[PDB]
Amino acid sequence: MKRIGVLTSGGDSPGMNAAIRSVVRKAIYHGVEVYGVYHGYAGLIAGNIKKLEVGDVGDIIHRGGTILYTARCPEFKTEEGQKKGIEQLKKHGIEGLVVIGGDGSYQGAKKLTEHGFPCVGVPGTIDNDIPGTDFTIGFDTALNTVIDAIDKIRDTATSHERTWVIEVMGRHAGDIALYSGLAGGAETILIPEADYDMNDVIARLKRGHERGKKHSIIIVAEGVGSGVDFGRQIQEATGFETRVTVLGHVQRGGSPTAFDRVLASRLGARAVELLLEGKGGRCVGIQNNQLVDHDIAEALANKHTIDQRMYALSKELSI
Amino acid sequence: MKRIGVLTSGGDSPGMNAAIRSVVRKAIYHGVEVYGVYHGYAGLIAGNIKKLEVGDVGDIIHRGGTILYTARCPEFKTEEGQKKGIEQLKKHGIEGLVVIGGDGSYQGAKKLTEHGFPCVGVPGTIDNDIPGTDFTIGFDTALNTVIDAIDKIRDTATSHERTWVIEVMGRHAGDIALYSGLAGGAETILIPEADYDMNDVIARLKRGHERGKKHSIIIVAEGVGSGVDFGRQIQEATGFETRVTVLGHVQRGGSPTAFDRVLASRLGARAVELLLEGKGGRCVGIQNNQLVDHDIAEALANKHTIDQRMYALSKELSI
Amino acid sequence: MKRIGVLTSGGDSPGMNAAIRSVVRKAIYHGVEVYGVYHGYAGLIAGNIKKLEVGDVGDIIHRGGTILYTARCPEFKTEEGQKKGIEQLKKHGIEGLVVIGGDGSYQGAKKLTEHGFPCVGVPGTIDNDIPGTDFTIGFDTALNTVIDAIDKIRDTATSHERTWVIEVMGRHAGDIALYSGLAGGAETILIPEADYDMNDVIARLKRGHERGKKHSIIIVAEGVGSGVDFGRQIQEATGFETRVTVLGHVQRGGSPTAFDRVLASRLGARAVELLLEGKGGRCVGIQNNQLVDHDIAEALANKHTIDQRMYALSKELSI
Amino acid sequence: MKRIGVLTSGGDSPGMNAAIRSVVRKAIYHGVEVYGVYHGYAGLIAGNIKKLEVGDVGDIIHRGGTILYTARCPEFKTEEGQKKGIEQLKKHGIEGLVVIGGDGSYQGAKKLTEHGFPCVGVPGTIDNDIPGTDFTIGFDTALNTVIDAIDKIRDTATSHERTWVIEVMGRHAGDIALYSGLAGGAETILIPEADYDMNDVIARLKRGHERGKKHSIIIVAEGVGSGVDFGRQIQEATGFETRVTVLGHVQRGGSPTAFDRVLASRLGARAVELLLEGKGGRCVGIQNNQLVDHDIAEALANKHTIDQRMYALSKELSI
Ligand SMILES: O=P(O)(O)OC[C@H]1O[C@](O)(CO)[C@@H](O)[C@@H]1O
Ligand SMILES: O=P(O)(O)OC[C@H]1O[C@](O)(CO)[C@@H](O)[C@@H]1O
Ligand SMILES: O=P(O)(O)OC[C@H]1O[C@](O)(CO)[C@@H](O)[C@@H]1O
Ligand SMILES: O=P(O)(O)OC[C@H]1O[C@](O)(CO)[C@@H](O)[C@@H]1O
Repeated sequence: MKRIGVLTSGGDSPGMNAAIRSVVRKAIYHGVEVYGVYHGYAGLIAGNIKKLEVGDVGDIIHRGGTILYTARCPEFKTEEGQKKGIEQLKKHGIEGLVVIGGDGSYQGAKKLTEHGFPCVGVPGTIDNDIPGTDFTIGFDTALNTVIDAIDKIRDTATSHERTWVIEVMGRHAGDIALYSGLAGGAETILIPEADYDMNDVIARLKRGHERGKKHSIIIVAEGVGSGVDFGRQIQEATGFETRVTVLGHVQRGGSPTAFDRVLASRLGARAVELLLEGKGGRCVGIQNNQLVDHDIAEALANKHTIDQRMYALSKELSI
Repeated sequence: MKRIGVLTSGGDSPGMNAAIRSVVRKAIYHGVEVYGVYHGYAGLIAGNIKKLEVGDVGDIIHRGGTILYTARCPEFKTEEGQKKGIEQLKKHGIEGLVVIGGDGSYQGAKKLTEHGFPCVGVPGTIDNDIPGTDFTIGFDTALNTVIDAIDKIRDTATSHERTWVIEVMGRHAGDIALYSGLAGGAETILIPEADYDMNDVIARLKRGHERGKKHSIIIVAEGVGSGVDFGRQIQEATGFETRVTVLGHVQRGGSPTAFDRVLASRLGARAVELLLEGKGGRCVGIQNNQLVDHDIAEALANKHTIDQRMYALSKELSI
Repeated sequence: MKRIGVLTSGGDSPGMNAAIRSVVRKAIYHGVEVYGVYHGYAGLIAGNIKKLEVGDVGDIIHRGGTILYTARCPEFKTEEGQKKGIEQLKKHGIEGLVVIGGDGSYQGAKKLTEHGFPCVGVPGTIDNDIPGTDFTIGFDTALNTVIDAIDKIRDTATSHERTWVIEVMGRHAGDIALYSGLAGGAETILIPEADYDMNDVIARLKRGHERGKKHSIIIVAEGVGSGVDFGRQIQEATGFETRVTVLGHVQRGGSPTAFDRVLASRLGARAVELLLEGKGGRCVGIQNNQLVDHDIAEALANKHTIDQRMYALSKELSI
Repeated sequence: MKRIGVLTSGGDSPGMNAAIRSVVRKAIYHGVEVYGVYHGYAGLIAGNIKKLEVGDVGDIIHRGGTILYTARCPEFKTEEGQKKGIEQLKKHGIEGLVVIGGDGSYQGAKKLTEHGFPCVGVPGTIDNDIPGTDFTIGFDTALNTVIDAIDKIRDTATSHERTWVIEVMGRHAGDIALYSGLAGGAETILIPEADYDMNDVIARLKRGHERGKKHSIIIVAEGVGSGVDFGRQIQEATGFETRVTVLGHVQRGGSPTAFDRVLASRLGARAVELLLEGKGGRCVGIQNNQLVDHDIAEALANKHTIDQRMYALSKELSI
């Protein structure tokens, strides 16, 4: 290919920029031009495409968000829509396209491909739940943002011997919850992937109470409910003072950590490769510490599961 | 003196441990024994006191919160209950008490003195609302956890061209906001110290939209309502995709920044200084960049304010 | 005043931006086109002056360094160059100027006022060695970067019961060293503004090591010597395991801390007000929590000096 | 088994405590009571033991260093010492043992075993230079600590157009330097695992300084020489002012990132499981995101290497 493109759709996440720079340079290294697609798919259809000069991506490897922006486009859900984009692409000479974002980005990746247009997806989401990859760009950066709050909230959670409930993110996934909570010495972690009996969860609270430790920290994935509620439920069931904190989009910003800047660069570059190599309709990820690339279709077919043994661990490591 | 105790009442802030250490150290440097009145005034009644050794308050200078704990206590706001207070101090041979906390702690220091117990107060609250001190221990730290969150949020707020409403603490004061907002370059800071107007805001909030900047950050001093409400408000009035984030208690925990460590050590050291110099019914606080002494009563009679000129600058600079 | 300029000369410092931002924004608020001279006075000669828009300075309030770039240039010390300087100044129609940077620039700020051209200076530097202000842009940020490192070191030093000697910057000034350790928890702070007897330093580390603390953090202001040397002299006299760590320009960068961003804003805005209020040859700064402004003359006549009362403190809380 | 011991030998790293934590909790949860051996093998020999109460490992899962302490100890390399230890252990009813640390401690791990003693390894070191694992407790934290420093240096390096050299640790391994550079975006990384023509290097820099790449950052693993040398050496041949910073031991301290807490917890209790699951003379680790365990012997017999692909990747993403 002579020139390819890059766009980021879905919720932004820390590291996408790394991935952007990776893609841009790695491409520029093989003497390929990279055009930037602004405002995710929406801009694709709108025809928002500016040539990305090597100058543009240097100096942002350490930045949160996406210099390319990312919107939500409904039009890009219909033939007539995808087509109007597949043309705007050709309009500028573009021959392939790199997509960085959530699983919704893949839907387009696939369709766009089913129309005879080379598209690879790079997993970029703090939720850590795109299939075909153990981690996603932004996960370590969110997990670290969270455990960092769990640490600050633990200082004061101890000071007033209060019981705490942090509300994380990762929608229908318990990853930012599990990994995080474990990482924080969370007395209990509530995630989708596994069942929890709110009664027992309140029994141990009373138990671990007698044991001397009056401050407890409950980590709840927003996927299984709402901290706010769980808060009141615990305060009334027990009697222990209680506060509730919903971190928020803070789990979406900030400069990315080591692991995410690397992963972003390795995957981002591993995408430019699959295109120039002819392959299309592929998604790049990392499994068992190894760069893998799958079929967006057979890839989405799978489910997102967590390591139950970890949820288990976190249970035995807090009594 | 011979023996002097220390306690932390009210909401814990970053820098108390620092101030504690500075007391436990400054006093020992004068052969004065100290004591920990644990769990705020709750212990001063319960008799939860202990001896503090220089090896105890050492290595805790960087820790958020208070080792001595804190908790509310109504029995003390009375008299019949505060009588067991002076006694739990007598029986132990304590002569002077160093109080660290909010405007509410000062009370248990204004009454104890008017009872024959030298008491000194040390501003330890993130709100920055204590009278008789430009800055209270914890402020700069909290004030920093806030801007460190504004920075992650502007990330995801810039990538999605969204409008934001940040809910910052500080109860009835607008310091944690006016400052952070200004620091984090917000487009609008709403504090109880100044009359705003959603009509004037939504007017400027829009001009900036069409002008060029499609994302805005709105810091709201939790003392003017809720963010959620302004969120849903900004939303309905503009159609603008909006989100709200309530940082919350994270602003209370964390490792104190440099400025609180230095202040918590200077104030806990100027406080102990008085419990020796004799006068024991005062409270310390850095005023005009100088350590000053104040009559717990002649100071608490004052009202905390903000630098209008500073708020007026947030107006000019942000537009 | 209808079109002022803004350049930065000297070592960059986390904050210079919050200020450039503040300068421009403020200026525009008053209808005064703002141009930026790149690479300090050096560029002023070259005529490296470009117009600045409110957009240019949008989203840099939280970045370190100076987007305006900085650089040395002896030229501007010889009036032959100063002559070439006023040239580029009126060549582009620049009436007034705002110098951000170390004191090495102040000199050039005064001179320009003599050639009949406005010139206000903004104290920007991590050393905190500019007369006329208690704090300079970059101090608190740098002052922080350090303590973050002492916290880190303290861990590795503790587990290995080792004696350490960190080396902070600040030229001939001791500020960075002083506030660092004090908040850092150092046992010794060697600064230029105070005398020390290495014999005493050993006498302490050798007495403390005999007691409970089997590790210490010796902060050494780069201005008095080199940590690599005291680290040698110390591991010789005491025979204690020792390591020396020299914090580099990691102190020169980072993202301005709360206190810093604000100060920069305040000092930068007030910088524009002066130029317009017809003043000149002055220089803003903060003294006694008040926004002051002196003449670049009567100021430099004064001399920067740490607060001994704090050093003696740094010594007392140690023992 | 009813009683086991845990010890930290070798250079401390962030996460060791978190790892201690699980080895203590996982034990308690299984009835086994765990005795903590302070000061590594040196402490074993001296008989420094103490029962680890469940409340001891409480609130340390976010701390650096090792609550246990570490030291180097030749006496254990001799036959006289290994016998002194087998004796001290069997004196306090110790049946198995937990050893966390570098490849050094692994030795004694394998020793104690031959002398009939169940010991399990746990990769603890920021070097990531230990065999039988893709990662070691500390790598990640040191990895960010490095990239955070590179982000600051990039600021001043940029403001002044300075070519920079950063000397990172890792003894003989190039892991820290590889990932750091790759993730900090170093224009050139130098390591022990791959040759480098210090000529080509210069050549590239000489080409960038012309292509607006007026500033670069070189990462030198310490096991490839001193950055101070390469520093002056680059300045000499090119002429661009250069600066060198040796992060020193700030790479060893500070609180551990999310990952390291997850890995340590996972590994610790995984070691504990082996002591009970009747194993021994083995070492746990994480290869290909799988908690596998190996024999301390055949494992140490193996060698450590880096991923050439990354280095190559690091050379393309930089020009
Ligand atoms: O406000 P938004 O943009 O819809 O994002 C909320 C959701 O998106 C994410 O931020 C990313 O998927 C999730 O963590 C969360 O459930
Ligand atoms: O949950 P609590 O105990 O009311 O504490 C939160 C409140 O207290 C403070 O932390 C201190 O006054 C405020 O900032 C805040 O409004
Ligand atoms: O980065 P340079 O140009 O070598 O200068 C180092 C000196 O400049 C400063 O960064 C600022 O004065 C000092 O801290 C230090 O002594
Ligand atoms: O001065 P020390 O404590 O021996 O440490 C230097 C070596 O130890 C480590 O800190 C840990 O192995 C390495 O980074 C380095 O090679």
